[PDB]
Amino acid sequence: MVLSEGEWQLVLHVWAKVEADVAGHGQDILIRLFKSHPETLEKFDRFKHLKTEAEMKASEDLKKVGVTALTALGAILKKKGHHEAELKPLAQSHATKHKIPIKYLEFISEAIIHVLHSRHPGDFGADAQGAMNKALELFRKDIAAKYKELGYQGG
Ligand code: HEM
Repeated sequence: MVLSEGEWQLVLHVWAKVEADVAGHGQDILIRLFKSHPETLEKFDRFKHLKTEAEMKASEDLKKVGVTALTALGAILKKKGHHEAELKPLAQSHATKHKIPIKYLEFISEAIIHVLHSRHPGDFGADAQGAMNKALELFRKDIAAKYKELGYQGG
């Protein structure tokens, strides 16, 4: 839904590339996020002592956190927009417990795009980038509506 079937096929095609190495993609996405938008690191109490990129890559804790996030995102993307049941628990924890503004979901979306183009340019051209941008936009729009439903504007 929302996206065309062709757009969803592009999203799931590049996501299959991510699934060949979820841990490595998650590490690189979090490292890119923290370098581009350093304020986001303040949400991760157990990563504050990780001062260098090599320390971040060596942290099993960071790797596990990245796999958990990418696993949840992949499950959502595979619903092709039919993801209300998957977004409700994610909104609850990120609005009320971790306190993640929607802007930080934009920041991580940028990092996802960057890493996927860096690793898979032959499978992530302009049409695929646009499709993934629309899929992440839909995810962010719908989770922002769930934030509000819970009483959080997410600004
Ligand atoms: C694609 C976007 C994201 C997805 C799919 C995602 C998914 C998840 C999942 C599944 C968990 C574990 C269960 C839970 O607590 O809900 C989690 C935990 C967490 N998330 Fe996210 N997340 C995303 C973005 C972010 C961003 C951008 C931040 C902060 C800048 C963030 C901060 C956290 C924190 C601090 C935890 C707890 C980590 C721990 O101590 O184990 N998340 N996330």
